Amino acid sequence: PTTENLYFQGAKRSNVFAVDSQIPTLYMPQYISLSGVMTNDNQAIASFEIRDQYITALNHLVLSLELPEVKGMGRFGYVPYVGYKCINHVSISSCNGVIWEIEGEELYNNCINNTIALKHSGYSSELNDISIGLTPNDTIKEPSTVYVYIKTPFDVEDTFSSLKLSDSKITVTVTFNPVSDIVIRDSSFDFETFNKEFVYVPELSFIGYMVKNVQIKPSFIEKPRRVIGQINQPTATVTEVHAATSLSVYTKPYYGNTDNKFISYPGYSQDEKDYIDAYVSRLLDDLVIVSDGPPTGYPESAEIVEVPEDGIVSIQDADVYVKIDNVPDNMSVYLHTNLLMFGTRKNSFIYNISKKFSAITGTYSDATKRTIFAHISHSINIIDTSIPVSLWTSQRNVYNGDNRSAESKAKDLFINDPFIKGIDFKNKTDIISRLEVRFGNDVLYSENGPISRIYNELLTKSNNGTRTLTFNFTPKIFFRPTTITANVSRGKDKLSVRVVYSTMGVNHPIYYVQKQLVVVCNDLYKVSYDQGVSITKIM
Amino acid sequence: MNIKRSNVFAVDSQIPTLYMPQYISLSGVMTNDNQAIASFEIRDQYITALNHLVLSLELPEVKGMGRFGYVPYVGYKCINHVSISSCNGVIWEIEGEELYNNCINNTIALKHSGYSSELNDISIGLTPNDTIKEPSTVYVYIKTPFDVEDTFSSLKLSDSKITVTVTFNPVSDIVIRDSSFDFETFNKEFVYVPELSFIGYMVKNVQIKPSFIEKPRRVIGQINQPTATVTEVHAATSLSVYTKPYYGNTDNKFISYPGYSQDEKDYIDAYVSRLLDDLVIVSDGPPTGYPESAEIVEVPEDGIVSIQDADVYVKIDNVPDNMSVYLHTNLLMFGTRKNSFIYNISKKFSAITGTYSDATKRTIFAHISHSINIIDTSIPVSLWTSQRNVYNGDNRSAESKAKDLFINDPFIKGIDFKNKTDIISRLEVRFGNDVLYSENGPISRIYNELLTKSNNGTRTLTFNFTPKIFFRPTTITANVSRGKDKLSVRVVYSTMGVNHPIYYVQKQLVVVCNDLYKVSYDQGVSITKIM
Amino acid sequence: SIKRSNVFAVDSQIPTLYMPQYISLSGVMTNDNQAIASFEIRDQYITALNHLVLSLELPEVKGMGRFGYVPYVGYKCINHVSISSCNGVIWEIEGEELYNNCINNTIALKHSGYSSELNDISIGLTPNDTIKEPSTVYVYIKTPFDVEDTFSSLKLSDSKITVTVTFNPVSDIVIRDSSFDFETFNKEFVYVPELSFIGYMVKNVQIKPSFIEKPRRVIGQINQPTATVTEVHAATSLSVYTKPYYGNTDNKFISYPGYSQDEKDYIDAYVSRLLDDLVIVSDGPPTGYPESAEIVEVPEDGIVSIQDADVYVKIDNVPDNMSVYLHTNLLMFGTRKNSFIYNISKKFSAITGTYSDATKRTIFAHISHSINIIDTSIPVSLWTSQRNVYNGDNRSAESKAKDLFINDPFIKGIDFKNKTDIISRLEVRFGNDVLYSENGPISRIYNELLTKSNNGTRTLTFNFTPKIFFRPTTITANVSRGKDKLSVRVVYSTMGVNHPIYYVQKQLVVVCNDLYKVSYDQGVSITKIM
Ligand SMILES: CO[C@H]1/C=C/O[C@@]2(C)Oc3c(C)c(O)c4c(O)c(cc(O)c4c3[C@H]2O)NC(=O)/C(C)=C\C=C\[C@H](C)[C@H](O)[C@@H](C)[C@@H](O)[C@@H](C)[C@H](OC(C)=O)[C@@H]1C
Repeated sequence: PTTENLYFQGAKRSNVFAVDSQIPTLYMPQYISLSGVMTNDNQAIASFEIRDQYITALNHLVLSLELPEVKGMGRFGYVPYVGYKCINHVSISSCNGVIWEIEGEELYNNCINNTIALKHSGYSSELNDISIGLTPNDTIKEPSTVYVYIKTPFDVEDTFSSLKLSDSKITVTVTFNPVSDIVIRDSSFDFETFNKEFVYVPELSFIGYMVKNVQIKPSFIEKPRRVIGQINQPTATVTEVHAATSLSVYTKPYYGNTDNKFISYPGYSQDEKDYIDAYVSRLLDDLVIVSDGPPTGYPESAEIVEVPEDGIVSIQDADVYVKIDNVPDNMSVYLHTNLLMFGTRKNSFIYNISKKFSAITGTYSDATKRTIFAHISHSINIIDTSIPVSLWTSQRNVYNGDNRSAESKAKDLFINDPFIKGIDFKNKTDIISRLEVRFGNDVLYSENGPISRIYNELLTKSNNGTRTLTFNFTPKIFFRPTTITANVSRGKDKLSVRVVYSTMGVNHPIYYVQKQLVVVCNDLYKVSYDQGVSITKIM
Repeated sequence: MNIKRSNVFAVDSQIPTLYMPQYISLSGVMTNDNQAIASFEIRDQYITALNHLVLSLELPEVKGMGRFGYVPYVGYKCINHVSISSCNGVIWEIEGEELYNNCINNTIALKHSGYSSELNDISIGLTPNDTIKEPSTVYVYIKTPFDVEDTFSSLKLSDSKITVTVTFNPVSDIVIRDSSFDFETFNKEFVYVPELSFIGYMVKNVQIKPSFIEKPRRVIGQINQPTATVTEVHAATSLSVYTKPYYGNTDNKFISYPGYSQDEKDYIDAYVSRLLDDLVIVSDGPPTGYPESAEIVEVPEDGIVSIQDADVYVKIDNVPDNMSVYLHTNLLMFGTRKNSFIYNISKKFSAITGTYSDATKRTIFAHISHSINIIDTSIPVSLWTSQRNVYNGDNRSAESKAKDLFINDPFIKGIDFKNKTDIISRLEVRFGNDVLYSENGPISRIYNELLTKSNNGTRTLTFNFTPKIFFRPTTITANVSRGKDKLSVRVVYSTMGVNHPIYYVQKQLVVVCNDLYKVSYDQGVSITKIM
Repeated sequence: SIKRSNVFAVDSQIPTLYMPQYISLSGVMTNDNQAIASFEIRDQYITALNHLVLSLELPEVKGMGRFGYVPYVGYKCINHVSISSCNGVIWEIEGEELYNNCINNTIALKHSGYSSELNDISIGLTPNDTIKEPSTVYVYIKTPFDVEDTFSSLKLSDSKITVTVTFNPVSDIVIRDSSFDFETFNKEFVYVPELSFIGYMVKNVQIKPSFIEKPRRVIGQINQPTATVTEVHAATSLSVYTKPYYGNTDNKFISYPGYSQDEKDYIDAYVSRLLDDLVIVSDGPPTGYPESAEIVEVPEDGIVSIQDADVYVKIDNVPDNMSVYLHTNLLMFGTRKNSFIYNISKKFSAITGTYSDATKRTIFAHISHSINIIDTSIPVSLWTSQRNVYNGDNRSAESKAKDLFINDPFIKGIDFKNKTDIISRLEVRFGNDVLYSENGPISRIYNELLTKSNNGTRTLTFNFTPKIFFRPTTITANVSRGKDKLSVRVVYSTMGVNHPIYYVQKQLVVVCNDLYKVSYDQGVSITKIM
């Protein structure tokens, strides 16, 4: 009935129950906020000068942005993580030059695993859903403040890693992307006026440290260097590589051959399913039509077929089951059999979006004169939602391409997000089949599968990683970083990247998305404090 | 395959202090303002050190009629105060809200405390013998400074009796219920059944050293007063400032509650759903059962009903020929003066679509286009029918009013259930007469959230960026001669107009200060304030 | 005046000179005819290694029938992993323990195969139709060498390291209906593995002795509430959990949610599978159901009474020539004719919907029910078992044909989510002495908090000392006093004989982590030439 209740029935040394509480350097932290100086030398540049006899060291840079009230007519929304997308380049410099600098996309890539930093930058239904303005005085977006955590190497080990000011003046320079990049809008929205009236209103905050009798020592800093290859060039080279801690490789789409218009956008909801659902919903109004006689308002190239008694409409080998309840006696159910279609020859394989549907059910509403769709069985993927509208009507297409109504075409959105990777909005599709990295003429690393991305994701505990070669497994700040080292005499002083892209059919519109290869190299530098703060490249 | 150096591929495996851990569970002693207090005495010649306190709570079976559910994270909400003391006095103590604030970034601890559809959805009892809630056990992780560096930070018992005292909040605070639920009986029959668990360490030849502890001190400002002061500040590691609503001027009743689903959208959807039954009515002639002050207008053929400048589009399918569609144009209305601004909830709707069901004699709503916000869902029912209001205010059916819920959660912040609305426009902190810190925007909250990796932080000034346990914490230090020995906080509140019911939600300013103490083990365990 | 430690600067220590490399190797396949992959690691430049990742090429699946992979397919493929040298095994693990060790690692679980593409149950309509496209999954083989990166890495002291992976039969990793030609799939399926690791080329490595925790598993007898781990001398931890045993069944279940794995998803998938047979809109009494079925016409008030249980059924747009019917005994179980009856139809209180004239189907709107996770976890075999006095399964032949074979090897408890805690009391003895006892799972709570996991097990941790840098703290044996074994005794929760889940057989699982010393033997040896 009862049981024995006894404790620990299984029982030069280092003390694990006590430690000597070390007295630290005497200091005082302070959250300091500064207004900048705006310049259009006509790209927007904000400059922040930090010069104080009491600020001995600093870290944890946060940039505030006052987003204005948006008024007028049309559809408008901000890209997710708007604050990060605003950033083109961040530079930290002293009297001796640049101490540390980064491209906007690399800063974003460095913070992509930090949920809190991403939320602060602007990720909400209020900002990211596509809002509509009905009158010229209607408020589309209310004023808002976003916060961008400018992650720097000075944050790694808090005070130990902090940037020390050796009686030197520090300047933080932020270069901004055009407002076109951070905004999703329809043609109805007056962007011309918005672009003229929009001003970047920034404020820089940092944690400053007032230190008594600071004992400065030399340190090491990893400075990222980005190299972008030519359009559709599967190579890129990083020259003068002497001491690198890591190398990252990824693809970016190039939409210069398009008007940057897309059929749909999910808004705040960013899952793969949300992108697909938003796209399906945009097509359904033109796909299944309840009309009195053949539907009007569609191009002559459109092939709208009346749905038979059994509900099955055949588009070649593809069968589409369409069944709508409460259809008026004077009306019939019609299926648009070629809503979007692409073909390079008149008798080639045809990519038809209408063939990607297998079952469509719903109920017609007499009160609203609309079909309310219940269940949709389809094979629409993330690539479909990522096809620019221009690619459906490119010269390579022998067909009209876009057989949608003028109403649907007017609802198309301009998406100019500067940090898109791969060939889709989610970077789901891996389009690199093979990766080869050369240090000089010698093959340093090669792979036929994304094992370097698997390791990057595993080691960094992230789900949005890249093909990365890490040379440094040594703890940061407390140790001098381990690096791949050059041999100038043998010609091993450069990193050459070569990729082999995955293949596709010529009759798929996404085949024509132009790609650029991006190579990121982290070079090791020495931080010295002789005559103010200065950095020296390790060679 | 394709200079003095520190070894990074090998280490000398140090032999640690000889010890044995044990998970120890203890029943307490219950005491009763008649507030429930549980006392747990820890003393054993073999328990040398302890940490990782976990309090278990046996939630009973809930039977009877009416609507009932538990607040999310029920276990944390149960806690009013936790005290850890020896023969020499309090070693460490915390207010229930501060413990919860300290664990808010720990998903596992929050889940263990009681966060499930079984506990947090509002269940209904149909008969006096019907089970509303099944019995359940919740676990509250009592985070203490002794957990930071595991064995290194652990509380050492120097042959002294350690007492863990847990003060409980009244059961009213942890429960969400309607008027039909017999709370009077539940409150009389409810007993807190706690059990304290901890990781005990039997240590052979322990070498105790002096240490430091940060003890939180809380100051609550006078109701609606935008100032609070913390006296005798000599060595503080941090200072936190936040606002709480005070519902003493109300019956603590709210129209809706989302249950287990806790997103901002879930709160809004639950509210919209509760209003829709009285908002759009399919009736044979003018609808009955509504107050005289109700302005229920028949929807015209174009579907548009105008409430001043606001147009509401109403379209219901399958409406019987003998019936018509009606719109309640003043479901909830507020104004301090007649022929002036009106806060009308019916005006917060732009489009309502649905289909009438002949089988259930109800409208099944399809799509709703509205501007209902989190503040609307956070308005107590009492503020709609208050004396300040020139209107009747609550023009809902008796059926809807009967579905209202009592919400007494003790850890609500700001003026809404999600703490979404920032009501602090300016914060000023003074150390003596000198301005230590001032801000407009909540940059101190942004830093708190970044540095503590939490999405629900507070306006916090951190003075200590030194690693804990291994170093003596960095503090803001007093100057008694210069009068710099107190922290004075002044806030400037942003306001929603006087014709907004939420203006009448009273505010409490909360100031939390972490004072540094020395921990010595000379004749028992004792703490000394650093001065 | 006071001596202060510098918190604004540090002396950047120069580390051991090394170079890392991601190395991938193909194995050697062997064939109880269980698949075994062997990977030999021997190099003059590879000094140390860690972070083992196994790749698996999943083939294209063609044909007819319903087919899907279990969530985290890659981990479920693994029966056993062994890392050995010329001196024997260095470290080894059972597949379930590897999975249990990685269950708190979201990234590793995602890489192993967790997607709608893999885990939703796909349907093949023609013998040439593609059910699943080819895919590659990655299994992170977590080892003690990963804890402190380079410091913890496996040092291969001029020896040949062999990584041996034993695979589970493909039946375990696949969910399929009767229509799916499993016989052919099983014959044609081949495990195609590749091992990757992070290798380190180290200049002048200074190897030191270390410690390793090796997991050991003991599975108790079917339905026995006891298990014993013998020869326990230095253990760092002990875990206790339960596994169901489905040997007495055909491993068939009514429903499966696919990729969506929440408790609600399992319940919703089950409710959806039953609704077509539960509420029927028919012209006269419904046909195609067994004679034992009691399908009652729904009255004007909408209330149908099944003993004390009232079911409210209201369907809109029902044709005038048709009526609404309720299957009052869809699934029923009882051991004695006049005793308790477990009836799934009684677990419903309200069903609303609208009949579709276009598709000749009822589209259900709102369902008020008390269906739980246990209901979704009942094998179909128990409803039609010999113990049952009733027919049991009164569903249509259409519904019965949609049943799925689920053979996942890592199921714990008595339900798919391991939600039901069937252990009322736990007692652990070290020899004759009670080492630990608990009623509620406070040891699971501590495991979940300390390891930051939401799917922990009742675990007793003896080591709170930092790993690698310190020799682990252990529970130590006393052979003379008989304290050299860990005996686990549980008190199982009591369930009703008229409840089908009562007949799900249970096995008690006990995991022990034994401490081992890792040494590097160097010496001169002579051999006579022969
Ligand atoms: C489990 O790891 C332990 C290994 C012990 O083994 C030993 C034998 O090997 C190391 C290794 C490989 C290191 O590089 C250490 C290092 O960086 C130190 C301090 C140590 O003690 C280190 C130790 C040894 O003691 N640095 C410093 O002197 C400076 C300039 C700053 C320190 C700041 C704070 C105090 C820490 O950051 C602290 C929050 C915590 O991280 C450590 C104290 C940690 O202890 C614990 C319990 O976590 C160590 C690293």
